[PDB]
Amino acid sequence: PARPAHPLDPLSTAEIKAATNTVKSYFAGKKISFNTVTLREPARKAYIQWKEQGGPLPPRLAYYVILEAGKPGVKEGLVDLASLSVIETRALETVQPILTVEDLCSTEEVIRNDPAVIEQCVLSGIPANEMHKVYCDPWTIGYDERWGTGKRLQQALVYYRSDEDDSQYSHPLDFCPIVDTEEKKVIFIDIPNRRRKVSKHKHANFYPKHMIEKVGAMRPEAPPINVTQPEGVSFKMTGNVMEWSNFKFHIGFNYREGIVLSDVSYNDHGNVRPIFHRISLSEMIVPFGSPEFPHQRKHALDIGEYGAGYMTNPLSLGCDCKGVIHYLDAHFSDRAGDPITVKNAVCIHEEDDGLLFKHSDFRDNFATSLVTRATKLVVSQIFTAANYEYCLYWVFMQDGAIRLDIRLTGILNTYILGDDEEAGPWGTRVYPNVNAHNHQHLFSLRIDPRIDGDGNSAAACDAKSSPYPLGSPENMYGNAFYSEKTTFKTVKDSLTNYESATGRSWDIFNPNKVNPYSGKPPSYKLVSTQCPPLLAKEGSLVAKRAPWASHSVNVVPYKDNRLYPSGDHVPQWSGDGVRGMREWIGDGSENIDNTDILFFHTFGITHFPAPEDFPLMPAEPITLMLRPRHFFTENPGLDIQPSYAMTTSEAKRAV
Amino acid sequence: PARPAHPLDPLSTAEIKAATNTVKSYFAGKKISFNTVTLREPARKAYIQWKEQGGPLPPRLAYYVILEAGKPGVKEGLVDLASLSVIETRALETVQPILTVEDLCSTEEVIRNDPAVIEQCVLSGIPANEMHKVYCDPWTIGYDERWGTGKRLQQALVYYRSDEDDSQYSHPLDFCPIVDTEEKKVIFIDIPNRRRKVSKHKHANFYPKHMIEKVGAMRPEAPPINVTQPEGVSFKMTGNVMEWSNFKFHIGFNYREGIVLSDVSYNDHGNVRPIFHRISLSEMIVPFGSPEFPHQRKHALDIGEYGAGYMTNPLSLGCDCKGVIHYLDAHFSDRAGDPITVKNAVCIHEEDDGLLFKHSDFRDNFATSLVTRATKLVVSQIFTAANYEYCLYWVFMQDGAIRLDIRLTGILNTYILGDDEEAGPWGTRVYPNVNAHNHQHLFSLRIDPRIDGDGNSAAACDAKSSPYPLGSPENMYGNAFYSEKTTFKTVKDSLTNYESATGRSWDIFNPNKVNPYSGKPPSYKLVSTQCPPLLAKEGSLVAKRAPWASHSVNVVPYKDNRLYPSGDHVPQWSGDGVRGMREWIGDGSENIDNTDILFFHTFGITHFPAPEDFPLMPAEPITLMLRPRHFFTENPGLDIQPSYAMTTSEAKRAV
Ligand SMILES: [Cu+2]
Ligand SMILES: [Cu+2]
Repeated sequence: PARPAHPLDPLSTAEIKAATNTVKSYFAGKKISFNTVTLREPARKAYIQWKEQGGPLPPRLAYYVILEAGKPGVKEGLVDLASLSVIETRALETVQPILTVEDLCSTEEVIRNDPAVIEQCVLSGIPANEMHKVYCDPWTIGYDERWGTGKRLQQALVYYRSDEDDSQYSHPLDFCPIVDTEEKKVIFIDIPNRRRKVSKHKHANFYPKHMIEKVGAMRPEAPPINVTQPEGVSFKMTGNVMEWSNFKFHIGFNYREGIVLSDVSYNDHGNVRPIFHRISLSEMIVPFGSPEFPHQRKHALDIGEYGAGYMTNPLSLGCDCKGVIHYLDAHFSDRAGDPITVKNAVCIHEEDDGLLFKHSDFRDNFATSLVTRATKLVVSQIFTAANYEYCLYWVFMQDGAIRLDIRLTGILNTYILGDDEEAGPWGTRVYPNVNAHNHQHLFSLRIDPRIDGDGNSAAACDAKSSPYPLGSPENMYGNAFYSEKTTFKTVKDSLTNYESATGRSWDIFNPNKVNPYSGKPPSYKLVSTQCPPLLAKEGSLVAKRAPWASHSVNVVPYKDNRLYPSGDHVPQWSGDGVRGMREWIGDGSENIDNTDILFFHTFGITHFPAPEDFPLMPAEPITLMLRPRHFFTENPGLDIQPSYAMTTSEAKRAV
Repeated sequence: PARPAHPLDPLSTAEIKAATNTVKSYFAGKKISFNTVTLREPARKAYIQWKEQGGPLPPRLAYYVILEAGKPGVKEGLVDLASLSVIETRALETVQPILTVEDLCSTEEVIRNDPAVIEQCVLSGIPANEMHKVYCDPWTIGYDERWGTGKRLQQALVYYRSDEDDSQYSHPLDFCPIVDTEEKKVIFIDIPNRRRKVSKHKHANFYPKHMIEKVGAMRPEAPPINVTQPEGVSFKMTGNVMEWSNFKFHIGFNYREGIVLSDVSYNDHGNVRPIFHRISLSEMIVPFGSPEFPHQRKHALDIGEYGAGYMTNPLSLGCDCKGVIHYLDAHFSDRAGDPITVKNAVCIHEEDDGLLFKHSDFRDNFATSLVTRATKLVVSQIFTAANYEYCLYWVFMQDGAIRLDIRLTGILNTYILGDDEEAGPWGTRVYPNVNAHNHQHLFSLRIDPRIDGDGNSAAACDAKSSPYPLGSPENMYGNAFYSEKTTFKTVKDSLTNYESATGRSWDIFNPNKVNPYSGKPPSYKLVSTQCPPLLAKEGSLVAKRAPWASHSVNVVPYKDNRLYPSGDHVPQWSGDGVRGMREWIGDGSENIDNTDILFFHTFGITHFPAPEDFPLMPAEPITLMLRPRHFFTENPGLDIQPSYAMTTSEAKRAV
């Protein structure tokens, strides 16, 4: 296959086909299916040597995961695309892989045709001949101690639609079928002691026709707000390489993490300085808070169990991206080994972002004034996880900061509620017979830094009052306060949480350099306040399967392929064993001071449903920022043309 | 004077003149000057009775504060505009009032002509004949135990400009002159033991001409991003009354708080429901963290000591407000009693605000999809406090939420640093010989609620794991968690801080009503995470003068005229005495459950300067939100026309 323009470019449709042909040949005579075919990124050192030391172009490699009929677990390996050959291979019989759309799409039909399920629907008030009205969201079983990884399983959250255009979530059923993904059959059904028959209320719908019927009618179409860029955009893309306002980086994408930003640098007036080698979301977990069976199985690790790439929405229609947009397509492999494409998976564009800075002199009644507007570069994707939608926006700003904005929307996860049943403290009755369980949305931001070069460290920064008392010579009026910086020496030191008591922030810096003015090392500071503590207790399935979620920050030594904190194959893992973040942390004694490190940050929200979130939920914002502190010697955006500028002398001159 | 169209409208230029003529006559033969002439808002009950019970139009009243030559303190009172007469008056001899632009503008010239100051400049390396190059930011003295309120004082932070177009902040001097505001003379100069002569480095400038000289040249003008509304805006204003996306409220404005939003309601499909009777910023404090003399005097309470109204920038030029804007002018009185106008003090406009909500069905590859874009209504002002600029944005959203966004910009407060001097832990060397001291920016949001009517309460909501252990029948898998709501019964109960350990939020609700679905009282939830603890210690000048800053939340009984938490006349108050928030809290035993309450919220940031903030600082964001929870029975924006919408049946039909 033809080599890509960039070593970090995702596998092309041709490379994917070449890789699968190679694997099929290697396993000739075997009945195999493809689960994953993706780029195996080049080693960090090899990439940097190629990029800055005239080193050789790294080998183009493809990582694959396959299933073989009648064989337990999976088989994984690497294909050297240049020589069209398998160079690495191994069987993992006790693990289960990410669930693809194809793996999930057949589950609904299997439960509809299962006698045991049909009987439960009849028992629930739905005639056996109306099974076409029964729907279900196919979920990873998460983890069920009754089967471990012995069988590839899915659990089905069952719903009912009186009409195909209904939003089924107002009508969940009370039972949960367990499906054998391979054999495509229901092997068990969890049935509650308390039986709740299907709700007889109207469905809570949200399309215009439904609303016109529910409320008087729709609001009149509002006056349009048009945004146009007659002279084009200021950003320039060369393949997947982006160049904008001094920032330069590679926009990658894969089936799991979705958008992956690499080789991020900033051109500081000719001095191209590295910032991050790689940044992305490496994992997620949405732990629900109802202790009742079988709701403990609701703690989906969406990224590792379904894939932010696989679940991504084509942004073309919908009008998700307003303005002059630039799109990127994503390419994956289907079960048969054929390339599949999701068009407009990533949208890129620039928008006005308010004021960058401003200052006026009161001396001449603000006649002396300088105002510069801000513009931001947005790289976005939106993926759907059954009922929820996650809108991800990677934002680059003209002050050199990088921000990650997430907007949660879609529909609340719902379970049935008896007329007399109290949604108790575990959930909210958002509609008659509808219980929306409490849950958290936690994400694992993975940062591979290269702050102004190689050799980095991390630290926690806490604001604190001077220890000297009020009235002492050292703090006479008791107003003294400073920033206590605690640099992490070993992995154990980094396991820290956000603390409101100190307005804690974290620094990722280069101890080998110093700011000529402040005398502090150049750094990028993580300013993140939406850092919920993990509510599930220690030893819980949730805490064990997402060891990274226990702390807001985890810093470990860099190692190639240390990407996914909950392990490479997440579905059905019990959480027992040294893998993922648990393995990287080890005994916690490894050095992370002035070396190659990986910074994993846990952030998110805790959601206690309210009627306002139903039947469709208004977007809920989540944001974190990485800003330069002591990185530059002065405001880096001062050479940007001001929107307005009047000097004191120019003001006098205007008589 | 002619009566206003609305009882809450600010005083017109005519009412102001009528009020001052009345006061001048009352004090005939006395040499008085006007400090404040503003609207004395009608009693809460009277206003509500007028608005909803056909009650009489409240009396149009004007509150005034005057100074009399040779008399200590001030005189304040009320003028009944209808009868053009003083109906209330009293002398406050031991207090000092807010500092007006006129009070402040003469200070610079007095220090330039003071022999003692001139000598200090010469001693500092500046020739006596170059005093026109010496500048100073006139500050309230804050509080100096050497004079108390016995004399009206100002302190001058001295700077030097080699050229009038320079930004003086790179060149502060080491001494601090104390000025008698009335006598217009320097009565003392604080001189440090360590002498630092003026910096000989170039000034750190930021205008284009300066940048062209500092760096190669300016960046090319970037491609324009145009925003237009060909069919107009969707909001409708009738005087100061705003109507937008079901929201209805009065946009007021005064010399102190700046923007004041009143009588806020939401039209819930014909049912006009009250939300807030009044919301605004009632006070601020920017406490600096250097314990060294005389830096303890740097803890300006900008709102109460200068006025967010008095300091507001005309938004006309500058291009601060992009798009189709609607402006409001502000009117105050000058020292002579004549109305003064600041045009375009408040700008109003609507903007796109991303997605309001979205959901697609994976079953037909997202063909079934509904997308609705969000639009926000922004009411903004920008005021200048000497070196800093505060950009305030009150934002109304289509999900019924109200947000307050603040962007800090302008220039860092700076003090001189010796070549050999360590900015120590109290500040940062952001430029040669420049020390930018640590400081916090704290604000007091004042909320007078009327959540779905009269009779309100407040509570803290903390996320917590179930108390039952992992493995118990009640929490078998240890994932259970709930929201612990603690309703405040007495004032003392409300004194609470944000807690990251529980992701604490606060509810302002109506215990007299219940949501038909959830069974919870209707409420608006305060979601605020930028809540720094007050770093100054108990008993410090800072803590004593801003008793409200000690807690993130303070809830006290409503009383007419309980507006300013640090007292009505803030300058030079020692912090000793029962006034403001200290008086309202009392012994903390008063009831605040199901009654008329006032909710004061302290939020802001802690600032540790870095070179990136100099010589001009990039905007730093601060935000808090008030969102409806259990207020509505479903997403209130569902009747808004979707940007895109395709039904499952419509998707099938498209073959
Ligand atoms: Cu949620
Ligand atoms: Cu600041």
